[PDB]
Amino acid sequence: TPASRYITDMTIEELSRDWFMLMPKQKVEGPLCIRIDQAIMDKNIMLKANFSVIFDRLETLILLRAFTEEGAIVGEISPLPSFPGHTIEDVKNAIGVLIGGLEANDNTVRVSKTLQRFAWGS
Repeated sequence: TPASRYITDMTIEELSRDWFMLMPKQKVEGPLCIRIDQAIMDKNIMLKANFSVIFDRLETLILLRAFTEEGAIVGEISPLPSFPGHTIEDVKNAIGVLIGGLEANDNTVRVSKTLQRFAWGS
């Protein structure tokens, strides 16, 4: 896919950084894996993603991560190697799950400008 149709909210370093969970929680929602640190509470969180776009919409997610204001990664949506292929509907469903999980822990959750434009929001 052309560079103009590849969205990169995250830097190479942000994509590849290991991250940590004091109290890990995992949910497989269709062909996507959702993970959260249940110990993270009372924070403002931003969802950021790297993904292709076509016809004005998200096409294929590479990776989405949840960042605190301090820039710590506290959550993730990742495609599963065992299920190649997902749709924007799968992605939206996963985003709903991650947002629900983080908000249950009294966090306030925002999504990036590009995620809002290409996937999240009616």
